[PDB]
This record gives sequence, structure tokens and C-alpha cells, in this order.
Amino acid sequence: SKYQCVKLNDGHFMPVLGFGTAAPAEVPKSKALEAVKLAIEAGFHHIDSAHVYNNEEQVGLAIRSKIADGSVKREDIFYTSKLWSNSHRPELVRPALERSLKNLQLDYVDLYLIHFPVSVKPGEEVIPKDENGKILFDTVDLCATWEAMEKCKDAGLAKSIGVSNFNHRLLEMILNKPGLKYKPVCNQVECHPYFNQRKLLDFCKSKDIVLVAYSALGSHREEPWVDPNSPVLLEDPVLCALAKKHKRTPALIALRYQLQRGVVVLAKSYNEQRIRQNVQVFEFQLTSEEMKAIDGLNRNVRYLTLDIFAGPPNYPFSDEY
Amino acid sequence: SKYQCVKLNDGHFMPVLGFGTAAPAEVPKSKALEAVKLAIEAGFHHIDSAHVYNNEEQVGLAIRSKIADGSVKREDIFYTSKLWSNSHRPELVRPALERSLKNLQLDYVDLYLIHFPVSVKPGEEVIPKDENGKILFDTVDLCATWEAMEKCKDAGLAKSIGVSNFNHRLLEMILNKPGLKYKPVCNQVECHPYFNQRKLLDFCKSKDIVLVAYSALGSHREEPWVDPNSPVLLEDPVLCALAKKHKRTPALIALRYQLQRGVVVLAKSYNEQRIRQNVQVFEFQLTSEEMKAIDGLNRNVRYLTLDIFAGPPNYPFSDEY
Ligand SMILES: NC(=O)c1ccc[n+]([C@@H]2O[C@H](COP(=O)([O-])OP(=O)(O)OC[C@H]3O[C@@H](n4cnc5c(N)ncnc54)[C@H](OP(=O)(O)O)[C@@H]3O)[C@@H](O)[C@H]2O)c1
Ligand SMILES: NC(=O)c1ccc[n+]([C@@H]2O[C@H](COP(=O)([O-])OP(=O)(O)OC[C@H]3O[C@@H](n4cnc5c(N)ncnc54)[C@H](OP(=O)(O)O)[C@@H]3O)[C@@H](O)[C@H]2O)c1
Ligand SMILES: C[C@]12CC[C@H]3[C@@H](CCC4=CC(=O)CC[C@@]43C)[C@@H]1CC[C@H]2O
Ligand SMILES: C[C@]12CC[C@H]3[C@@H](CCC4=CC(=O)CC[C@@]43C)[C@@H]1CC[C@H]2O
Repeated sequence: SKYQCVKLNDGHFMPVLGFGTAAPAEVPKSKALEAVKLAIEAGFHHIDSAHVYNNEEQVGLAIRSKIADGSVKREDIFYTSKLWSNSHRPELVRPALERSLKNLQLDYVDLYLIHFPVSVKPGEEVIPKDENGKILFDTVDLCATWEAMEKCKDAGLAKSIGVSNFNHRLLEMILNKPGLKYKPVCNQVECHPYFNQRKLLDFCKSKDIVLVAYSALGSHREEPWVDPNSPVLLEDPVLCALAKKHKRTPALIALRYQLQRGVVVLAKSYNEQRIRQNVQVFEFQLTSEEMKAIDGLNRNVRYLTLDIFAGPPNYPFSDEY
Repeated sequence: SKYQCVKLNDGHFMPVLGFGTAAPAEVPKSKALEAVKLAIEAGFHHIDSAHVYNNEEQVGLAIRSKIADGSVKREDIFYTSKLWSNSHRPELVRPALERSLKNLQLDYVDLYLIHFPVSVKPGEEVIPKDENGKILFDTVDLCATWEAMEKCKDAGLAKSIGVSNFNHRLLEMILNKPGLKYKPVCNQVECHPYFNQRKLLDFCKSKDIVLVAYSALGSHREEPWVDPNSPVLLEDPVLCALAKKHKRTPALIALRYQLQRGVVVLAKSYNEQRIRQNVQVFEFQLTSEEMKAIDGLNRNVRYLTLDIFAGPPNYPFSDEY
């Protein structure tokens, strides 16, 4: 019942290694169920999902099954969900959380995040478009969205609340909000050796906000969300060399890198072998020279731009950080 | 319930912040009984002692007391004891552990360490001396001592075993020992901003050995163990400046420093105020720049030379590291 975790700025604890559940559309949802169960069996205690992934029914079932058969206790599973952009309006935040909880059949989520800062029109469609294919953007004061999130925490529906894909300006906007009750516990953003977020990371550290890295292994590289011409992280010569030296894998080196720099890292895999392999990140350590070697791979390569949401002022990736 | 721990190379888990129990000779033993109780209440889950500290009876009482009134469970207390140098002989190791356990009235210790690599003559006196006032050293093959330690772990008397005050050469001696069954899980050594052990730390990381830092706050400065004219760590301008900005203390900066470089840190305090303060190490973080600033304080200042044990082949502090 023991594993590595970090204390959040709201007193709760977050397991430093999380399991990602997002998969491509061409992948059946039944795969999420089997994958999450194998992840729990392997030793993952942190599970990351979201309403927009359209898999919470399956992920929730995996969790309930592992709890129901004695494999794990609810307090030993840290589950994260995310508020999708079609529910940024204050009065729609709690209903969105409650909808996810119903799909999951869980009483609460350990963490609820604002998934993306750009808002879209209310409704069932996650990406609402008009008759001419234009995304239907909505104007919403995120500070108001946050107050609705804070209320979800006070209601016990979400143990901790945080954000995702927020930049320096957006975080400051929340942190400088008059009457702020709860700082976000984290900022889940893309982070790997080719885009190490050094600057944003230091900022988060200075405010005791945990940076949670997604696409830590180089992302799924699926179109039209990621450009195929982008470099392949796991094929990097330095990572391959270090892997050989430590008798590990490029993926493990990339994951250990994050843990040693203070980042909570996610890792998605639907392959039984690789799922069990990623938990090996707690079996070795990198020296200072090796960590510096990895820092040197940084090359401003952002795999997930989500530019279909570019235009509105809240688009997060235009600023330096 | 939950707290920050690191996975050891034998599968067990060690809390990253430990409470030191060594106190000056001119300090009643009852002070340890009270201190440990407060440390446990403050949130310490890792307690560090040793046979040579002559306080295990009290430390044990404090622990069993907190377990008695339900303040904590045995499994949520990581207790460390150390084999003193008068019991390095193979046939004396288990008896020494059993003696510590009897004083503690505990069934097992979570960690048992070889306290210091230089051996002295068997007997009740911990620092036996001859007529001319010289220490009565003994000669013992540390590999034999280690094999005895391994048997203590297999017997269940110690969950994990490690070493303390070992240098590079001595660690390799154990790591390269024929028939090795268990690597040491840690090497507890002096470590702080004025002597950051970067080289030894990296070596340990390369072998997945956790470095545990003692005198992480500049030591007790008690003579004749420590030179009174030595620099005062907690009065360092950089640490003081960083402490001012973060609204903390120089001690907290020095402790946080260790946690972020992958070091498990000990903190001794018999003062209820400073005890509760040290636990605050989990409330903030240091940026890359602040860490670099602390790395710059390194100045080869070793407080505990234990030069009285100099001479034998195993004296550890003569080598570069
Ligand atoms: N909040 C956000 O905006 C956001 C955005 C993107 C992702 N995320 C979260 O982050 C999670 C992970 O990110 P991601 O989906 O971009 O992918 P990722 O973790 O970077 O991994 C990408 C690929 O790595 C492979 N892989 C996993 N372990 C491996 C190993 N040991 N060796 C070699 N390849 C390995 C996987 O393939 P196999 O499955 O075939 O093993 C997977 O397709 C997601 O599932 C989601 O929960 C959040
Ligand atoms: N294995 C070995 O060879 C070895 C050697 C030495 C020590 N150790 C272990 O390491 C533990 C700690 O090391 P240490 O005794 O050298 O001392 P330390 O932890 O470096 O601290 C030295 C002094 O710091 C003071 N202090 C504690 N917290 C403070 C705070 N927040 N602000 C200001 N001052 C503070 C304490 O005074 P107050 O008590 O008055 O608060 C104490 O006398 C020992 O008790 C022992 O368990 C192991
Ligand atoms: C890529 C990411 C996960 C996959 C989704 C995407 C938003 C649009 C989408 C709509 C869907 O119906 C399926 C999933 C997805 C393609 C998300 C933006 C942030 C990240 O979590
Ligand atoms: C300084 C240190 C802790 C205090 C002890 C010392 C060895 C001699 C001693 C004998 C005693 O009866 C009291 C404690 C102490 C003074 C230890 C050597 C390594 C370190 O743990």
C-alpha cells in the first residue's frame, strides 16, 4: 500500500507516475477497460482521463472492478477527470462533473481540471460547429469557471482542482483573482525532452504548483492532431544511448527524467508488456551528467498545438510560455 | 495517512524526511522520549537512531506510545538503527541487532546500517582506548560483516540493510563482493550546501543507492567532534536571502535543497517549534536558479571528520570521495 507521491498545495497527495487512458478514435473503448486493469495490476495508482476522451464508462468500470475484487482500495486510486470546453460556463461546471461521475459510477474524482482555456458553445457536441464548419467559440470568464470549480471542491465532488494547457498569463490570472480560495494544484501540459518546459516549470515551482507532463513519451503522433513530420522522441540517439547504458529503455529514461526534475509524469500504453515496463521507472536513477545530457535535447518541439482552437485570446500556445 | 517516500533497491519504501535523535552527552535521555513523540505528531514517519546514541530505550518507548494511543501504526513508522563498530565481527552482528531490538521492545527495525567502516575492539565501551590514550582498533573484513547483515534481513530482524560513512571504494567493495545477496539500500553521510557530496551522490544514483544526509543543517557544532571555528551554515547569506524571499527559514531551504536533488534528508531538533517547522519542507519548491545558487555554496567543508578514527585502511574521509 506504499508508493511514491508528492504533496499538493491543498494538502492532498498525488502519485508521481500516472496512467494515461486517451487513445485514437480507431481504437475500441473496450481497450481502455483492459488497459486500466492491467495498469492497476502493474502498480499504477494514478489514472488520468477526461470527459472528452469518451472512455469514462470503461475506465470507471476498471476501477470499480479492481476495488470490488480486493485488488485495491478507493483511497489508493488517484483518478483525474477534466471539464471539457463546452461546459466552461459557471452553471455548467458542476453538472459536467456530476455527469462524469455518473458515467464512472464513482462518488468523487481525486482531481478535476479545466481541460483547455478556450471555451466553445454549450451542448452535447464537444466541438460544436455551425453549418459552414466554423467552430462555435464562446465568451466565458475563466475566473468565473474557476469559482465554480472551487465550489465542486467544497462539495467533496473533487478532492483537488487544477488546470491543463494554461500558460503564464492564464495561471497568473487565476492566482491574482480577487477572493481566490484555492490555487490550482497543478498544470497538466505537454512535456518531454524535446520540449522540457523549463521556464513554465520554474514558474509553477515558485507557486508550488505541480507540473504534470503529458506526451512525455513523444505523444501518439496521430493526425490531424500531431504532425507526422515531427521528430520521433523515443528514437533520439542520446535517449537510446542512456537506455543501453542503464539497461532500460528510451521511454523509461524519458520518464525518469521528469521524476527527477520534480515533474509528475503520465504514460499511456495499451500494451501489457509496456504497461508493466513503465513502472520500472522507480527501479533506477540518473546522474547529474545524464540529466544535463537530456536537458540538452530541448528543441522547442511542441507536438500538440490544438490550433483548431487558435484565434480567441485564451489560446495558450502563442505566448513564449 | 499518506506522505512522501522513495522506493529502495530492495522493494521497501523510505520516507524522504527523517527525524534525527542524536543528542549531546550532557542532555538527559528523557529529552529524546519527548522529542520523538513530538516529531511523530508533527508528521515525521522516519526516525533515525543508533546503538551508540544510547537512547534506543526512550526512542522505542516514544514509538510504542504513539502506536499504543492510535496516533500511528507500526507500518507507518520507518525506524533506523545502526550497528556500532565494536560489533563488526560476524558472530557479533545479530546479537547487536537483537540487543537494540530488546531495548526498543520492537520485533524488527525497518533499516539497520553499518554505522562507521572502522572497527574497534569488542566490549561494552564504544570507544575503547589504550594506556597511551590511542583507540583500540580491531581488524575485521567488512564483507564478512555485510554477510552477517544480510542474514539479519533474511531472519526478518531488519526489513532493509544499508551503510553509513562509506566512501566510493568501500561501496564498491560491497557491491563487487562475491555472492552478494543484497546491495545496501542507502549510504547515510554528511551532506549540506557547504559539502554537497555531488560526486558520491552521483555514484550512488548510478547504483540506485539512496544517499541519506545527516548534519543537513550544519551539524550540532558540538566539540570536540566539530571545530567551533567552522563556518555556520544556517547563517549563510544566500540561504538567509532565499529564506527571506520564500518566507521560510535557512534550515528549510537547506532541507528542500536535498529533497530536490534526490537526497533523503534527516533533521534533528529537540525543540517543539523547530520540529514542526522542518515538516514544512513539503510546502514549497525551489526553482532551477535557486538550486544553482545553492550548488554554488559548495566549499569542501566537512564538519564531522571523526579524525580520532584515522589510521586504519577503512578510515573513509581520506579519499576524494
Ligand atoms: N490534458 C491534455 O491536454 C492532454 C493531452 C494529451 C495527452 N494527455 C494525457 O496524457 C496521456 C499520455 O499522453 P499521450 O497519449 O500523448 O502519449 P504518451 O504517454 O506520450 O505515449 C505515446 C505512445 O507511447 C507508447 N509507449 C508507452 N509506453 C511505452 C514504452 N515503454 N516503450 C515504447 N513506447 C511506449 C504508447 O504505445 P502503446 O499503447 O502501443 O504502448 C503510446 O501510443 C494521455 O493518455 C492522456 O491521459 C492529456
Ligand atoms: N550515521 C552518522 O554517522 C550520523 C552522524 C551525525 C548525525 N547523524 C544523524 O543525523 C541527525 C541529525 O544530524 P545532526 O545532529 O548533525 O544535526 P542537524 O540535523 O544538522 O541539525 C543541527 C542543529 O540544528 C538545529 N535545528 C533543527 N531544526 C532547525 C530549524 N528549523 N532552524 C534552526 N535550527 C534548527 C538543532 O537544534 P535544536 O535541537 O535546538 O532544535 C540541531 O542542534 C542525528 O540526530 C542522527 O540521527 C548520523
Ligand atoms: C488531444 C486531447 C485528447 C483527445 C481529444 C482532444 C479534444 C478533441 C477530441 C474529441 C473527441 O471526440 C475524441 C478525443 C479528442 C481527439 C483533446 C485536447 C487535449 C487532449 O487531452
Ligand atoms: C557523531 C556520531 C553521533 C554521536 C556519537 C558518535 C560516536 C561516539 C558517541 C558516544 C556516546 O556515548 C554518545 C554519542 C556519540 C558522541 C557518533 C559517530 C557518528 C555520529 O553518528
